[PDB]
Amino acid sequence: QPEPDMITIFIGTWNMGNAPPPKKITSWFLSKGQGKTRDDSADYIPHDIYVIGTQEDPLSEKEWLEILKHSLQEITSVTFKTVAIHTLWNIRIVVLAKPEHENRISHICTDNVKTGIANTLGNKGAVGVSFMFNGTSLGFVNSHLTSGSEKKLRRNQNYMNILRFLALGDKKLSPFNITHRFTHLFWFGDLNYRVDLPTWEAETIIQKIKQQQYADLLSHDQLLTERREQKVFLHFEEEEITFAPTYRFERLTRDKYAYTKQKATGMKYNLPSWCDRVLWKSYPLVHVVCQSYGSTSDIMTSDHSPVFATFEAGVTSQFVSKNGPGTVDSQGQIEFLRCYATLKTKSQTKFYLEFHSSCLESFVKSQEGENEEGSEGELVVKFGETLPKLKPIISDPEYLLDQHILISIKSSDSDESYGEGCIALRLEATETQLPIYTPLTHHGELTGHFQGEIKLQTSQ
Ligand SMILES: Fc1ccc(CNC[C@H]2CCCO2)cc1
Repeated sequence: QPEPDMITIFIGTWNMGNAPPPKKITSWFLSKGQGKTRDDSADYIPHDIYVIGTQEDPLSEKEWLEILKHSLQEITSVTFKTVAIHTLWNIRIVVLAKPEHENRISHICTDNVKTGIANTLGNKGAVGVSFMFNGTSLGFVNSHLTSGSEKKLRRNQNYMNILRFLALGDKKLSPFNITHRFTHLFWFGDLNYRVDLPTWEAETIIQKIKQQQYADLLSHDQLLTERREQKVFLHFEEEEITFAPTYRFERLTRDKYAYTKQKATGMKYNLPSWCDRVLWKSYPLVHVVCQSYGSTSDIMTSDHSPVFATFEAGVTSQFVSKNGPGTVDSQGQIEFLRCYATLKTKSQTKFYLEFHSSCLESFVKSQEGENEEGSEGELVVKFGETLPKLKPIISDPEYLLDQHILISIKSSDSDESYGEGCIALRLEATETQLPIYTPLTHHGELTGHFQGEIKLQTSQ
């Protein structure tokens, strides 16, 4: 029975509005409704992994697991195994996998982050799950961010707190936050970003939605504009939106958007918005393709509609050779040549690098670099040909060309990371000096760049 090199992953996000679901929710898991939908000829083909994020979920874990599992069994005639379930308040994540995957899945982690302070602490935040699927690390985050059209900057702050403080994946990757710990990271939820148009335009917006004319609405979507200005979700992807706004509906129909201010809304308007979103970030040159992104039309218990997204994702096998794991393979080496970091910092500490990768027995610390001043005010840290030669555990190019090197640049004075990035070993050539590049971030914001050349020796 061969190991897969690609799996499909279902991501769902649904703010249930504190109401029990209707008796049939299969359209969600089939990616049917509006937007980029799944072909009918695939309806009986199970996804490998289903990740369900809810917000304002009124059900017990047991109640929701029975609904989810019975839904999937009806669609696929497969009884899924529960990988993980984690709930913070009314925010929940469930991961289900085909039974054949049970022994491929290990290192299962869960965590949550509560956002805000005092007044603003007690219902918003995120839950997440991570695990290994054979040689591939997968992370999933369901967040319920701050509500309200005038609170986009709080949502952005909620995002940074979640990526800083959510503790998932390999704890040995100490300089790295969740935006660098996984081959594939999916971040979804009720992100609560709104269409920023004047209140007076509510009926105009409704008109546009009825005509399926979303362009002048998407151009005011706060998540798209904040991303374009690099204020949030830096280096994440989102599929183009081709479905109607998923909030705020009158319950029990989808014919009406309920936008006007009421005591129940704190006297706030809720113009039609794409609150409910799925984004992802995968390591460079790893296969990931969105094959659906849309909303259901027939699940109407909540003031939100469910949102689905599905993905092809590249995965790798748990590689064994006669040498590694348990030793190095001296037919392999990674040389970083003529490298330099460009940093936005004003500090004048010396810096060193750490190289982290599951192709190494343990992380590798460099010598300190040589600081120079850039012509436009920047710090340039030069490493020369001084960098340690990295000794991978396995030299076979079928393994090594699929790996990645995480890089942290750290202050000698504080040992704190000033920037994190990732280099793919999926090179055009071996035994050849080739350019490499990564942006560097810290707490998910841009702090600099790392560039230079690499020379990769494999056993071929
Ligand atoms: F749904 C799931 C999926 C995975 C698991 C954990 N399986 C661990 C692997 C390694 C050791 C033997 O199986 C439980 C439930």
